[PDB]
Amino acid sequence: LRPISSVVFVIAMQAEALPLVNKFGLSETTDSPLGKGLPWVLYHGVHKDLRINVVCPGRDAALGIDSVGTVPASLITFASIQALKPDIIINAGTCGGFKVKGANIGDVFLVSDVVFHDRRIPIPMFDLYGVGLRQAFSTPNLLKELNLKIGRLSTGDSLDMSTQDETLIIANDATLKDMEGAAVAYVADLLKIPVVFLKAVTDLVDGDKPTAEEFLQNLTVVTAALEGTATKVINFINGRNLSDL
Amino acid sequence: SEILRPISSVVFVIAMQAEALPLVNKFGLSETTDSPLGKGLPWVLYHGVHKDLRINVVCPGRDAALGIDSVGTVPASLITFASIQALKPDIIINAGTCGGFKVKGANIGDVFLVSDVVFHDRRIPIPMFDLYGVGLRQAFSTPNLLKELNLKIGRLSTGDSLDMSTQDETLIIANDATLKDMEGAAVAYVADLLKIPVVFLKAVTDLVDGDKPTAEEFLQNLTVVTAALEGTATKVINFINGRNLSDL
Ligand SMILES: Nc1ncnc2c([C@@H]3O[C@H](CO)[C@@H](O)[C@H]3O)n[nH]c12
Ligand SMILES: Nc1ncnc2[nH]cnc12
Repeated sequence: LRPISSVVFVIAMQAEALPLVNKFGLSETTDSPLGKGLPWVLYHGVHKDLRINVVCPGRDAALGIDSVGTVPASLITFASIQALKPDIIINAGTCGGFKVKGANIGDVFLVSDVVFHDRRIPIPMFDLYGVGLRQAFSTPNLLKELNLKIGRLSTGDSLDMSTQDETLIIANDATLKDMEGAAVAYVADLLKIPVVFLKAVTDLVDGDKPTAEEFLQNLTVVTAALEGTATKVINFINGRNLSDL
Repeated sequence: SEILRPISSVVFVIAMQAEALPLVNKFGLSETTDSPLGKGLPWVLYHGVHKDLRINVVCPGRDAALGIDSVGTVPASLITFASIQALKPDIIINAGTCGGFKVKGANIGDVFLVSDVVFHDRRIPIPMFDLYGVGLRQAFSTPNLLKELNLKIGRLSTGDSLDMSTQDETLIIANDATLKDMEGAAVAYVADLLKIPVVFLKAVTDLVDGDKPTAEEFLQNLTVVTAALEGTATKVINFINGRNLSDL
């Protein structure tokens, strides 16, 4: 009955956030509400029955690059939920895709469920824990109306892929590969907040181009594709309750 | 405007509750009940006082789905972050059992004072992201503690897998680590962000490059090495009491 009134986006790279920030005329938060001295970046605004916040892990103090990976994504997810109390979290970002699973460069995917491929604990019941299978929040009307591809996401802290990473990714029949998604899901689960994922394919994992080269090659164009979908997602959510999608 | 004075509190971050209990029992710490780190969470906080020092012990506690300790970097980073913001420690101590390399001088039962920490499972083959993924961070300098306790020293390497792949081993060898665990580097990352001094006590329960233990060996090492960790942690607590950060 209660319509959604607050959405938080978790975005690992500032360059990925800006197109969205601009589209909705969000402004950069200036008062460090999640903690003094942190590198994190927050953008806030209202549109129109929705509060919108976009949080980023920010840059490494020493090295200057975006603080990608599961640990920072978990912290900002935790901190933003506790400060802002959103109705729903959306982790938006780029990812690798498998052509064999129907993924094409530029595709923006909704996520059915998520796993980790780099948390291997070979004791029964710890094994399941490491893999961390979690379902994204059910959004069938959004899926239908926006006509998005959907598949399983597999997460780990490496941009390349080890043999053992591949083994787990395949065993879990993942379509998509990223560096934050399963950890955002773990935190959303822990704090009982619906989570949805938008994952935009920059590189083909089963393809013939090197991962880092292809990722970097397509980042800009694919991020604009990600913006277009995230914009339609916000517009759809507005005025709806969680049951509506 | 700021005059420096003795440390007033410490928080221990301990991944597995069984590792924490002997320290809790030794100092008669009480398990808190007023949700100090947030309502509706499985995290456990123990609180007490030893002489002039306030002692907080934080554990990620049991996983809702499966009921096991919530091991690994993500939960460790969360409880570290939340306990710093709520509890305002002067210093954080990541204490726990870990794997070791006999080729690097480690033995079963040794409790190491970690010099510095890295990740072995954050591989990002792009300039400046590569270094970021490795995440090299120095532990807080504690020379007088080391003169007193004479713990072995070594680099710690962290990742979310309990086993070791060849890819894992390659980074661990490249980074010249003596110790292998599942939380330390992530604890250091959070400690760094919030500018809190961090120390690590890492007790070798298994030799990553040594012969497989027997059953009676496995269990014995688990009792005796956890007891060794408690004995060392107790000595650190008695040592830190009444000291400024600069005296250690
Ligand atoms: N093939 C791939 N593997 C893992 N992550 C990514 C990404 C995403 O882009 C960032 C790369 O550090 C990170 O946020 C990750 O989630 N794009 N392509 C990927
Ligand atoms: N061998 C090992 N590797 C990683 N984490 C551990 N924790 C305890 N023993 C370990």
